[PDB]
Amino acid sequence: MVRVKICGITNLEDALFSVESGADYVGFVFYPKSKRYISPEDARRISVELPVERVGVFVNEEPEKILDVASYVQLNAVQLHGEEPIELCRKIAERILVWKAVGVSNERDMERALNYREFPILLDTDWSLILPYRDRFRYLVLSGGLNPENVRSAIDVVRPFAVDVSSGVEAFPGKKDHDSIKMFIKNAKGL
Repeated sequence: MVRVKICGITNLEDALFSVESGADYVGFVFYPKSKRYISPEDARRISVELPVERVGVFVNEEPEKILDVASYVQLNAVQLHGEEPIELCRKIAERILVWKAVGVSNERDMERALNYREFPILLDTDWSLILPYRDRFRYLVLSGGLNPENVRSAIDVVRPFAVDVSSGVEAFPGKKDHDSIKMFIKNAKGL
């Protein structure tokens, strides 16, 4: 059993379609320098219309901001994507479900990740080296260069709680290819 998260949603059309297609999480990117950036108000319009988990992605943002946005956009989860200190994440977790994203390129990054084992971990990737640690993480989420063609391969090796994607299903930045979302989820969950 594998959940699918569609990140970088900028319009309702895409959001709703992701839901119809079987997506379990939809993610809004609250990072200004991201081509998939979306404002809180714009997101709120979308988020509120969704019956599935809504996730906000933040990169090195201070907690007071994160909480405010979460409250306003009516987010369900928050994905901390920077170098946020453990105490910082716990203060946020006291108010809302948080996933910590950790960059992964080699083995030392995995140990760095274990320091946040208490929170759902989203590995930002080679699946090869995750193996000797796989059974240490609560709810591992896999991300990075995934697409319809390679998901099956990724899943079979790591067998993660959920799979994450963004550009793997785009027509161009910010806009999702409806046919690609269908194919991605289809392959991913094994239909």
